[PDB]
Amino acid sequence: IGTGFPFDPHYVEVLGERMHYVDVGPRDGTPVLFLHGNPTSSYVWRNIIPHVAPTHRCIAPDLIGMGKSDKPDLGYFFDDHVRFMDAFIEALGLEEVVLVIHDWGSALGFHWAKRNPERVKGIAFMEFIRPIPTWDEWPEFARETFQAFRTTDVGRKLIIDQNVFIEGTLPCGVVRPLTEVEMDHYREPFLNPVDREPLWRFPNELPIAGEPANIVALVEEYMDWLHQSPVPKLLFWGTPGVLIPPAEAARLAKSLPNCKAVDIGPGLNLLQEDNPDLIGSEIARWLSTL
Ligand SMILES: CCCCCCOCCOCCOCCN[C@H](O)c1ccc(NNN)cc1
Ligand SMILES: [Cl-]
Repeated sequence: IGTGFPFDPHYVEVLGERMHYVDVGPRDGTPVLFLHGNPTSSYVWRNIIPHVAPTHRCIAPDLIGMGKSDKPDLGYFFDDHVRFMDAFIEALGLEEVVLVIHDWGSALGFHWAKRNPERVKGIAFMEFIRPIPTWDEWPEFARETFQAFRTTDVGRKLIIDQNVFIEGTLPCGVVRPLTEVEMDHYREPFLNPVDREPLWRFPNELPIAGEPANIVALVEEYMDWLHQSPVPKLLFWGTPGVLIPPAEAARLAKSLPNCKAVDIGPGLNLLQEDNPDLIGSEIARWLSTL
């Protein structure tokens, strides 16, 4: 599994900040837009993009405050990322897109797709943001840690000061051991603790047990839209997973229209880091059908 990030940096101005993105493949055709989440960056797509770049344009932005993108003075709420990603999409002049989305990026993709259904030709997703109406539906092994994360004293102490989300939560979202090179690639944007605000605000935006209300409403909305959308869907899942356990993935695969489902084997949250070969191969093959 590759550790290197061999991509020339691209930068675009958006709402006064500079956003970094990978842009490879042919200039023409329908672009494939890769959206990462917390606590990663476009580095999480480094081994999947090369299966798609031979025949399709690949665009992979770094969310604002993450990756190589600018890090302004923000609360980094979900709405901030919504604004910035909308402006990024409109600044690259994209009309029709195929979405490949993960974690909070999925929330960004889905919420974009619901508002622009005519502009989405396909969605490939995995370990995505779904409503969790009670804490019982959250994974037991992450319950205590993510409840502690959702406070302004202990949560900020763990995530902001001690970098627990990068040094602990991130490698526990991967079955196989991450190497020190990959760990350094994930550490790079957050070496300065004051730059760790998104790492803390993201788990505090998670829609668990009705809080926060706005995110619960929004995520419920795009799930309702997805359940009746004819958009072609490609769902990846792993064992035991984090945000999507196998039983939920099977339920969704049976209920979602035009949905191909793929079990990647052992996997937690960062499915890209456990089985990139299968994910990239399946995405290339599935794109061949849009
Ligand atoms: C917004 C997107 C969602 C982000 C979710 C992040 O995912 C992590 C969630 O789990 C964290 C709580 O885990 C506690 C128990 N974990 C086991 O101790 C453990 C230990 C080591 C390994 N791997 N070693 N290579 C795997 C598991
Ligand atoms: Cl999170």
